[PDB]
Amino acid sequence: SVLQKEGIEISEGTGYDLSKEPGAATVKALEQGTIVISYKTTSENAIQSLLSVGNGTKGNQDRHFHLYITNAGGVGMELRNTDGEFKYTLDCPAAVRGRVSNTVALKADKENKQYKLFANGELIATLDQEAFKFISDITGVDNVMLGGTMRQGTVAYPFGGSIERMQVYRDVLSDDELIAVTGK
Amino acid sequence: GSVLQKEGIEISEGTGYDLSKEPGAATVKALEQGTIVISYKTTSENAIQSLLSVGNGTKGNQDRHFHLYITNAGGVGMELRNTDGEFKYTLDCPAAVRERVSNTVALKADKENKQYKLFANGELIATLDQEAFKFISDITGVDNVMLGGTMRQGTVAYPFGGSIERMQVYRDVLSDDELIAVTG
Repeated sequence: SVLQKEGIEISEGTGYDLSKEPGAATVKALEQGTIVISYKTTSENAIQSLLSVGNGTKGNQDRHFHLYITNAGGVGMELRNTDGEFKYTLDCPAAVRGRVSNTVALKADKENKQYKLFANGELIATLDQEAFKFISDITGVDNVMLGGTMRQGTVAYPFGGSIERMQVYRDVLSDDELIAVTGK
Repeated sequence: GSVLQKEGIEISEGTGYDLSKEPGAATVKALEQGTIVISYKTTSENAIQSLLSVGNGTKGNQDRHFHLYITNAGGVGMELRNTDGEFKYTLDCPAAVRERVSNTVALKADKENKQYKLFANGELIATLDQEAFKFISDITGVDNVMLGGTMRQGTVAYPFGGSIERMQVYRDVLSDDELIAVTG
C-alpha cells in the first residue's frame, strides 16, 4: 500500500484528515489503483464518504473523488472534475447490510479503462468509460481524508463510526484478490 | 420493430412533448429491457436535457424516473431512479458529441447480461454492469412518457430545446453492431 490506516474512529461531521501523512502526495496523483476499506457505520446520514481525495477550495466543490456508503446498505463512488469534464459514478443498492463490519473495494484499471466495485466478497458493479479518468485528472487536488469530502472547506458527506482498515494501492489488484480481501 | 416511434418533433425549451397517450406508451412504461435510439439537434444551453423520459410525475416521486439525456457540454447520459434507497443508476459520458449539428445516440439495457451500453455517432462510449439489474418496470408508479424533459412533481425538469429528429424505442435488445451502424 502507498497509504494505510487502521482503527480510526470518526465522529459524524468531523472527518479525519490524512493530507499531511507520508503517502498522501502519491494518493493525490493516482492515475489508477485500488482502495480497500473495512468499516462500521454508526451514522444515519444518507451519503457517507469513507475515503475522499479532492480539491477543497472555494468554487471547486465538484472536483473530487470519493468512495462512499449510504444509510440504506448502498456502496458507491463518484469521480468528478466539474460536470463538463467528467462525472463518473457507481452507486449500488443493498450491497451491504442496511452495527456490523463490512469491507468494500474499488479498482480503477487504466489499461482496461474500467472501474470495479466490490463488497463483502462480491463484484457488484463494473464501469467502462471510453475516456478513462482518475485522481490525477482532477484539477487542484489538495486533500485526502477519511469520513467525508471537503467541499469549499466544509466536511460534506459525513461518516460516523469506525474506519477499521483503509489501504490505498498504486497497483491494480486482481478481481480474485479483491473477492478474497473483501470477504471475512 | 419499434414499440414507439416519433419523427420531426420540435420542442421549445421547457415545453416538452407528451407521448403518454400514444399507442405503445404503455409498453414503454413497463420495459424490463430494451433499446432507445434518438437523433436530435439541441439549441438549448441547459446543463441537463432529457431527450426521452419515462417516470412518475406525481408529487413526492421526483426521484422515480428514467431518462436518456444530453448536456450543454457535448455530453450524453442516462439516469434510472426509484428513490436513492432503491436505485440510482447513472451513466454520464463527457465530450461524446460535438453551425449546430445533428447527433445520434442510443441506450441499450440488456437484462440477460445485466448491462447498460451507451452509443453516440457510431461509437460505444460506456458500459455499466450492475449486479442488481433494474429497468423501467422496476420504477414505482410510472405514469408518463415524454420527449424533451422529465416530469418531476408536475414540472418539466431537465428541459430540452431544439429538434427530436427521430426517436425509436424497442423492447428488443439490439446488437452492438446494429447500434454502431444506426448511430453512425
